[PDB]
Amino acid sequence: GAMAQNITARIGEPLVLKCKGAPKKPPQRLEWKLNTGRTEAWKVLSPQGGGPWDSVARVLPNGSLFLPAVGIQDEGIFRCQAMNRNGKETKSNYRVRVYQIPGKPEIVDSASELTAGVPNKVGTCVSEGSYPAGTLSWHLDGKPLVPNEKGVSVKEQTRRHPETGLFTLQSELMVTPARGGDPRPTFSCSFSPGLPRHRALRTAPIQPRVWE
Amino acid sequence: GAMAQNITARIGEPLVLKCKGAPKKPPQRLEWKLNTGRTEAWKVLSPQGGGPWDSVARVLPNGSLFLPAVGIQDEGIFRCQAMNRNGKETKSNYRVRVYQIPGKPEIVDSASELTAGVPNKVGTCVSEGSYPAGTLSWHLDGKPLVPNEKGVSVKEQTRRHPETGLFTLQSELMVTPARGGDPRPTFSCSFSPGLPRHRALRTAPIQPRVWE
Amino acid sequence: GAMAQNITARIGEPLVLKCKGAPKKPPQRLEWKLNTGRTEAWKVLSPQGGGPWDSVARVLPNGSLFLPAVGIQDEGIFRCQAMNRNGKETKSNYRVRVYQIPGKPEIVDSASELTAGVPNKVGTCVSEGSYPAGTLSWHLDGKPLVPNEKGVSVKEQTRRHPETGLFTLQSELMVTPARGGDPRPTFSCSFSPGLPRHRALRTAPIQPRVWE
Amino acid sequence: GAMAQNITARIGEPLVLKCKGAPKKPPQRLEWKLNTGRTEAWKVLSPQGGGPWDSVARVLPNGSLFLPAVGIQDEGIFRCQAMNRNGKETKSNYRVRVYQIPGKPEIVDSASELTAGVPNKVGTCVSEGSYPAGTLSWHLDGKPLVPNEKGVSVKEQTRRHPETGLFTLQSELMVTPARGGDPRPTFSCSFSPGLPRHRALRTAPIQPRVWE
Ligand SMILES: O=C(O)c1ccc(Oc2cccc(COc3cccc(-c4c(C(=O)O)[nH]c5ccccc45)c3)c2)cc1
Ligand SMILES: O=C(O)c1ccc(Oc2cccc(COc3cccc(-c4c(C(=O)O)[nH]c5ccccc45)c3)c2)cc1
Ligand SMILES: O=C(O)c1ccc(Oc2cccc(COc3cccc(-c4c(C(=O)O)[nH]c5ccccc45)c3)c2)cc1
Ligand SMILES: O=C(O)c1ccc(Oc2cccc(COc3cccc(-c4c(C(=O)O)[nH]c5ccccc45)c3)c2)cc1
Ligand SMILES: O=C(O)c1ccc(Oc2cccc(COc3cccc(-c4c(C(=O)O)[nH]c5ccccc45)c3)c2)cc1
Ligand SMILES: O=C(O)c1ccc(Oc2cccc(COc3cccc(-c4c(C(=O)O)[nH]c5ccccc45)c3)c2)cc1
Ligand SMILES: O=C(O)c1ccc(Oc2cccc(COc3cccc(-c4c(C(=O)O)[nH]c5ccccc45)c3)c2)cc1
Ligand SMILES: O=C(O)c1ccc(Oc2cccc(COc3cccc(-c4c(C(=O)O)[nH]c5ccccc45)c3)c2)cc1
Ligand SMILES: [Cl-]
Ligand SMILES: [Cl-]
Ligand SMILES: [Cl-]
Ligand SMILES: [Cl-]
Repeated sequence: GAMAQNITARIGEPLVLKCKGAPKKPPQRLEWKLNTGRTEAWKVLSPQGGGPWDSVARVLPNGSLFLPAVGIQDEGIFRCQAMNRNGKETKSNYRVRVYQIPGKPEIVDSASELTAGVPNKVGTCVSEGSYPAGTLSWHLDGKPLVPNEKGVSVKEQTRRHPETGLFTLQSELMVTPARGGDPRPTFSCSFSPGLPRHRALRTAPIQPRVWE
Repeated sequence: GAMAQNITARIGEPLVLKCKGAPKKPPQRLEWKLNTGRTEAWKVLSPQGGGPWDSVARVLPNGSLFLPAVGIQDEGIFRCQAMNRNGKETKSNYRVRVYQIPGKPEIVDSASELTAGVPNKVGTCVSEGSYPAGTLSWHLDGKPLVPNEKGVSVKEQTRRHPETGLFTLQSELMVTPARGGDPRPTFSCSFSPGLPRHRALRTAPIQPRVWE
Repeated sequence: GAMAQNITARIGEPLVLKCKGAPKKPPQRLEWKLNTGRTEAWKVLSPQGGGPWDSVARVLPNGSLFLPAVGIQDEGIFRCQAMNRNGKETKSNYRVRVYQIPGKPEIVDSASELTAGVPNKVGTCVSEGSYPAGTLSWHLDGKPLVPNEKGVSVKEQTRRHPETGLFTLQSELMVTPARGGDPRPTFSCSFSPGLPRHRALRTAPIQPRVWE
Repeated sequence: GAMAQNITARIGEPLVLKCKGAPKKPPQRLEWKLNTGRTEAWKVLSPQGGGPWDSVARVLPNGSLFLPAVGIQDEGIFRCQAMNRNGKETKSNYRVRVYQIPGKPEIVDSASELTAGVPNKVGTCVSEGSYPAGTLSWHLDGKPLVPNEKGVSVKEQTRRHPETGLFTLQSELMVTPARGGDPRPTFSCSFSPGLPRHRALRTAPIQPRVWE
């Protein structure tokens, strides 16, 4: 596509997109075009508005485009073209990516006892309500545990909420503790969001006992 | 995929899918699995049910799966595996395709006068509310008009309703009437549904006058 | 989207799209934009060309866009904007839909004997190499057989070729012949293409014997 | 979906997926099923193989599934079900995610001079050949620069190679340097892969002069 301003918009929240170059108040020669999950290719929106699109995205007095409550289908591209009172045309180009933050992740079915030298189920980490899916990962004593290295194995599951579309992730950790190791290790699980710069979320630790 | 029974399900209507081989009433060893626009790959549904899926698809006393109001995202594959009281396992495999019937098509901006030997805009046909999109076509004196043959031009547009997903189609017809032709031709437009065996819908005719 | 000329382009064949309004030969102020399965949103192509796109779509001396061999990923929208020597701007807007014609359909595993009053497997119809998928249907004595009416049942299967993407369809017909019926019925199967105005293809008939 | 082992497979490289529980050499009662970008829902692959799938994915003597050169369309789910010589059934479930590493990122059009207190174009960072797309970000003196905080502006562009599908990313940085700031700041750009635990790639720094 073209160069654009990246916009990250949280599901359910309003979004206001600026029409660069527009007169501050009507009358305004401006047009918005958007290609999102709602549209077949580009849809043009005008200041007068009208129709079912009024429920979804409407042009404000100052020419900005307003969505009262962003949803997954609003992901896409939003563009404005305006003329000011002199006649200079100005373009605005936005790439809108939608997200939701899940609840704090939780560990379920955690083991209280591990045996060294054999594979053990440590626990299952669960995260509910993310978009995009994101990923879960495990840590041992503040260091990331890497699947398929050093007796670590992980299995993963992804489900979607049937009405909201939001993701639930599950991650099952097994480890083979090394003989003569730490007898009270500390494990935890973290959720890493899909979009850049969004913060990770972490579970409470679990501290099994390891038997030599 | 595998062999399946094709099911066509109208948007907004209920759908009941039979679990072949299931005992007529509980207790029943049966499981439904579905992969639709709602799911990440396969989702398993059990007779006890539970959770958010209860709002969408639930197993009936006789083991059938019930959706109170089908939507676009229920398109996909629905399977049942049952054991009867003896131990015979029986599979059910359904490919569910969703549709909606648009309103009767309408011609707008129809021409009252055509000039022979030059291109004329005859009219614009509009169909609102279909799924899948379907197509519009034009007829002249009960015979199909073929675009880019014999001085016929057609342009087409597709839009989607922002909340329902249903399609609105527009088709603009231009013709160059042949000299010495019928002076009161009869044009009409038809909507052809996307799914097989669904009936076409037709507009009222228009009867312009052609000037030699 | 906007009004456009519909273009149907057969896979593997060349496609030439006209840039309306362009000067017949260089120099030409024209630009092509396309959004297809190959692109992230819109890609701009210029007369000078250059790069990997030269292998796929290149601007001709007369300003038309040339694709030497259309593929499934060329489905999408293709637009031109040209200025003539005076300064009139002219737009060209094309919606390109790709297709392939399968081989003639064939019936396999046809039954030689049917018993009246009980369900019988009549045969399996197979079509290989279509795009879009299209559909198969059955006929009895030159009339369409409707699944789930009058002792008819059909099961269907769709597969894709792993490298070409083209569809293979299979359709299994079972019928319960009515007692005292025609003792040498004639069945056949037809492939119906997905795009409008494309012709159906039909199998050779089969003529089982029916036993009262 | 179900619990699965996550597999990350580099485009163009071979992939071997183990059929857990299978006998070490024929005869083997095992079956692979896969749902990927190549398939319409599930495709079953058998030890005898055969057909066009032999070019893509074939079962080895030890029952593993072998793809000689993974492509984007092999993303998806791969399952095995085996019985050993005793009769024990064993399942294998793999979620295969494909990737490619881009070339080292490069800064182009870098500025030699910045003026403090006014917006300046610092440069454009480009990354070629990634899958999935991944993201670019900017750093100032070893700290991440956050768009739309403290006089920082970023615009982004994504394109796809028309034949390979791989992504090229561009990121244009503008900054308003703070008065009385460091007169020789150090900027750099980093590519962050889409999949977890894959390493970032970083550009050589640029060191413009800032004029008070
Ligand atoms: O679900 C729904 O129904 C729904 C959705 C969104 C929504 O919020 C809004 C979102 C955007 C904008 C607004 C104000 O728009 C207005 C109100 C009054 C005049 C105008 C308008 C102005 C001018 O602005 O003076 N110049 C114009 C020039 C040409 C044509 C129209 C205008 C715009 C309200 C409200 C309801
Ligand atoms: O911060 C920003 O907003 C921003 C960031 C980067 C940026 O680079 C670009 C420079 C030139 C072109 C482009 C893509 O084409 C664009 C972008 C925006 C509006 C339009 C546009 C055009 C028309 O042009 O025909 N008609 C329109 C009618 C209605 C609404 C929009 C348009 C086309 C992108 C432009 C703005
Ligand atoms: O507005 C909408 O679209 C919407 C409407 C309703 C809604 O909740 C439902 C969702 C799905 C299906 C249904 C009903 O089928 C149902 C639902 C629940 C139980 C039964 C049922 C009854 C009995 O009913 O006595 N005995 C049972 C015994 C065994 C198993 C089931 C039942 C039948 C209700 C969710 C959304
Ligand atoms: O009219 C019909 O319903 C019908 C039409 C054609 C037809 O051909 C087929 C024959 C065999 C297999 C298939 C696909 O696999 C299927 C089909 C249905 C259920 C299952 C299944 C299996 C499991 O098998 O492991 N576990 C399950 C657990 C829960 C729910 C379903 C299944 C697998 C299709 C079968 C039924
Ligand atoms: O796979 C591949 O590599 C491949 C793909 C497609 C292909 O066929 C073609 C497809 C389209 C066009 C052509 C001629 O283009 C040409 C040849 C010579 C000059 C120009 C050209 C002309 C002018 O035309 O005089 N004015 C121009 C004005 C500005 C910039 C360039 C030109 C165009 C060849 C050939 C190879
Ligand atoms: O037969 C036909 O070709 C045809 C059929 C219907 C038809 O209706 C339309 C009327 C107006 C607008 C539209 C969509 O927008 C279009 C259509 C075509 C080119 C452009 C365009 C614009 C720009 O406009 O900024 N810049 C461009 C730069 C490069 C290449 C194309 C464009 C925009 C469609 C137009 C032509
Ligand atoms: O350019 C490409 O991407 C491309 C490359 C190669 C190609 O054909 C192949 C496709 C998939 C896999 C392979 C090999 O694994 C294979 C293939 C065939 C047989 C065997 C094999 C051998 C034995 O080999 O002795 N004994 C066997 C005994 C039992 C089962 C298999 C084998 C191993 C070859 C298709 C495309
Ligand atoms: O490390 C691993 O491999 C692994 C990780 C997690 C894991 O959890 C699961 C436990 C049970 C079920 C599942 C999903 O269903 C699966 C998984 C694998 C094969 C099958 C399967 C079935 C059939 O079952 O009818 N027929 C088949 C025929 C051919 C090929 C595969 C199957 C079904 C997942 C299983 C294995
Ligand atoms: Cl799910
Ligand atoms: Cl639309
Ligand atoms: Cl397939
Ligand atoms: Cl692109």
